[PDB]
Amino acid sequence: VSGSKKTVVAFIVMPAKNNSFTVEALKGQAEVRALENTVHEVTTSIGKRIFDHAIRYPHNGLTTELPTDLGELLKSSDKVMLKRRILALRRPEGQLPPIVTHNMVDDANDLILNKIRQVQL
Amino acid sequence: VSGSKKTVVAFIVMPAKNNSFTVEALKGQAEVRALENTVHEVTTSIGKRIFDHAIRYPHNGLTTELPTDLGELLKSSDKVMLKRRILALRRPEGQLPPIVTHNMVDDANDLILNKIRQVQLFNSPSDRVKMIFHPEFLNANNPILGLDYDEFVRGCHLGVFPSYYEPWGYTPAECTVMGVPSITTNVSGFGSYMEDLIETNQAKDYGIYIVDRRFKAPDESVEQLVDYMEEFVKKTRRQRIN
Amino acid sequence: SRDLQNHLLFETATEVANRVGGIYSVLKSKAPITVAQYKDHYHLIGPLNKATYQNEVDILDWKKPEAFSDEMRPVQHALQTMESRGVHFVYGRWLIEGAPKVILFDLDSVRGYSNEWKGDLWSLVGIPSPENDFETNDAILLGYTVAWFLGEVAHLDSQHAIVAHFHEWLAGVALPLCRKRRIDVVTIFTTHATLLGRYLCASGSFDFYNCLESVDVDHEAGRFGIYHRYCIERAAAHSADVFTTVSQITAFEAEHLLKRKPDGILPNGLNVIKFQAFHEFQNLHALKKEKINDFVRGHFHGCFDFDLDNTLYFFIAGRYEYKNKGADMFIEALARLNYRLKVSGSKKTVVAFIVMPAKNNSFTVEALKGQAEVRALENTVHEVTTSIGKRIFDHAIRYPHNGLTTELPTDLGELLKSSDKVMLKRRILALRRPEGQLPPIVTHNMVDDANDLILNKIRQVQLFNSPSDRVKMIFHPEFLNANNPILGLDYDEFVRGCHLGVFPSYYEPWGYTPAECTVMGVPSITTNVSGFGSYMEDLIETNQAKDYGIYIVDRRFKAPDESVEQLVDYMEEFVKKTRRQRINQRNATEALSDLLDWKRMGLEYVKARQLALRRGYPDQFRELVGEELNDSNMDALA
Ligand SMILES: O=P(O)(O)OC[C@H]1O[C@H](O)[C@H](O)[C@@H](O)[C@@H]1O
Repeated sequence: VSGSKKTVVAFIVMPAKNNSFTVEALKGQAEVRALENTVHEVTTSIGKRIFDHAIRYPHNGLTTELPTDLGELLKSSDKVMLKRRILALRRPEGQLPPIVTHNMVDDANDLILNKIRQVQL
Repeated sequence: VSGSKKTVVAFIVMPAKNNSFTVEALKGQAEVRALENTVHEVTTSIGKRIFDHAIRYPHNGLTTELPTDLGELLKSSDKVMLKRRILALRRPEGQLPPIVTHNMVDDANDLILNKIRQVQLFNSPSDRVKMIFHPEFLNANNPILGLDYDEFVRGCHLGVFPSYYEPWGYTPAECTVMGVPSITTNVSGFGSYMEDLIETNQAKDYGIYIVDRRFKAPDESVEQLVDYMEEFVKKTRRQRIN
Repeated sequence: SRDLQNHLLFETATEVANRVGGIYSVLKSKAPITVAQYKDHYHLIGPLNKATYQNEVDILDWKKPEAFSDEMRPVQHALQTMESRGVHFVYGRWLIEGAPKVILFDLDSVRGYSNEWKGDLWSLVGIPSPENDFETNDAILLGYTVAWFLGEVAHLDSQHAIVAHFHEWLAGVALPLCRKRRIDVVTIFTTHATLLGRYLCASGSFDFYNCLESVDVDHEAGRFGIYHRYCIERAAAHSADVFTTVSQITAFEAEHLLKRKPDGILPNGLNVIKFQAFHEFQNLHALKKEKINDFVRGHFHGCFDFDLDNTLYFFIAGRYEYKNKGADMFIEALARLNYRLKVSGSKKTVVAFIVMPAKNNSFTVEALKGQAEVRALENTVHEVTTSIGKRIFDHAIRYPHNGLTTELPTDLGELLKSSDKVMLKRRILALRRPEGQLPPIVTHNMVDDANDLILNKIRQVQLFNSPSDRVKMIFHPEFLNANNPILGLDYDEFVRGCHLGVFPSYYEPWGYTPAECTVMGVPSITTNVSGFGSYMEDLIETNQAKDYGIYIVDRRFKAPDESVEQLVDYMEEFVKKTRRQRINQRNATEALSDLLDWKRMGLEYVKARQLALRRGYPDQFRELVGEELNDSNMDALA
């Protein structure tokens, strides 16, 4: 209502009977860990090109001190793996981030989970 | 003359009387090193930005899956220290990269420097051959070239040792044991010893070049050496590897 | 008068626009080698996939007078004649290396003429055609159109001898039409399998290679609901001027089942792209193999008692076809290998991978948890070493003052604190696993675990990854892909990382798998009933072959149990090799890659295209050569 732009993530941390984490939980942290690693590869490549322009100025045609055009730093090869990482992060149409991180032994009967569904968060 | 794209940085490693490295030489490294460190810092930031964009797509109005404009990634805070490091590398108008790396004692009457001065390989841009005289022995805790001698050799492409007096010639030999081609002469022990094992036709192909300093005049020899260097320089990478 | 020195070429196939099966890859990868000899003479014909045709085809306007050269004008006017009647058709370039000109015919713009053609076909060659079989329906439409087009081109062009090549029964209908209509082109038909072949081997109870010589084809085709289709494949083989399969073993199968001995073999090439430096693929191997080590460390957490410098990776891969791709022999042979390795007291370990897609519910909790528990150990070791580095540095820098007697530290204690020890122990404790539990034999939750062939076989021979086993098993029922959270390698990457491919096929007209494996410089086991083994047998003395990393199992003249034993013999011959031996062997197998390139396999397509010319016009041929050369083979011809 107040059109706020802030966001509250609320954690409930109360031991309840479970069969450990879910696949979605683990799978998600891994797909992000992979985006991370790919980005870090791409940026050291980017660095090598920035360093070249820098060390070479103002010589072989280089008119400006720094690169001025992303295509000079991000090559086709790099664009492709980033795009694949992103695609791996995408979730099935209309699926939402779960309200629970674990597989619950008796989930239909849990008090927390029942309360949350009633209020529809 | 042949309009060659190739460049040749030639090193000369022969201990002479000196007072350690020129201040310019040590500064040059520290300056380039400091650029490197700045570039890492900048690419770390770029990374956080690529990542944010990628984790967020297609939300918050990110139309494309990747950034497309350099401005999204490279901020002006980054542009500014990068430019400060780039200015520091600047060398005063007309001044050229040295032909030596140490402060010599009796620089004037040095035989090497004088011959280089005579031929005028002063490291100017149009010179397709550059020249670096390093009047000390290679060792891995040199501030400038932290390499042991053997490491340096594996690094290079061609060893050139046109000896007139060389009973054995351990130098083109350690070079050869490490897979680097070598130019030697027929008045050197190694060169003769090798003249025996392969007929000079095939010796070129095994990366052992032998200059004729016996049945040719001094100038036919220099001309042969140069012949060799050019035949080499004409090589493709795939052929150097072979 | 026509020219045998300068001719057209029309390669027709159902997969020209679109990827369906192996054929797409073959035609694609072969494009370069062909345009480099035909340019705009060469053409590819096929049906249109309206739902995808734009991702593949740059759509050229075929009307403007520069689209075709002068001698290739007939084709343009023959294209006109098709637009007269209403025959809609995309023309353009295939967005692929070699960019060949591709004629694509829309099927829908003829669907009406269905009945007349079904009928005309029934009376010429006798081929029935139910309405519900949508494949043959499409296949008839196509064959009739392509026979039309090829007719007009023989009308107009009067300088070039026309040669048309058809691939697989689906695109073969045109072939009878060209013999009845007596049209002036020379036909080639390449079959990449046989219908009755794939079908007689489906159950897997039939003794194929011994009883096909005595099969009643019409009877079997009928038993399978296949009669109409079989007739097309048969008509194509008999109508074609030249008739070819993709391998010796399929030639056998084809002569007794399609009732015509094939004029030649046309093995499938690859587009082998070499690295600047020969030894590069060797570096790739050790990088890729590192990613595998990471998967393995994770997988065997809390149960990791062998040494990765001393373990080898075997793998099988392909469609989940338990019996035809030899998944049974493979598992069986591994259980036998496990015994032979325990008994000889070797300290080597083999980790065997099965990569065959099966219905599943993605990765298990156990698989993902382990990669992460290991990954957490990794991160913590990284924090500790940074600390250690601070303390070593503080030593070096201040020696020999403040009572530092030694150049370096001597007590591990003064480098490794106790906050450090607590951390590392905690991560180790996470890595423990329930007492009794072994590393699993599968990375996924399977839909129907209890009834799964591959898994049941593993449980039968009891390979359960117990510490004492020297052969470990890992079923990964999914295509490898670099965004898997677990084995983050694309397929080709995984291969380079492995040591040995094992593909004991029973029915495999080509087997792209071991061929592709060979091109990455990886040794592989194959069989003599596999089209790639059968092609390799003939190029290399079988004892010299093992030295090039190509082991060939006999599935034809040995007893079943003898085949398994031979398989174990090879596997075990390989495990015995030393690292220097394995390296040298890969270099050798890498060297063989040239013999699998199109630059060498395309010289068989040539030998084919020129048996169709020595047969079409023997008069113009003997003259335009020098003398008369035997013409019963593509072989005897040169
Ligand atoms: O994986 P292996 O067969 O034991 O081979 C291990 C070897 O692989 C490649 O050749 C690497 O370049 C070598 O440095 C490594 O020693």
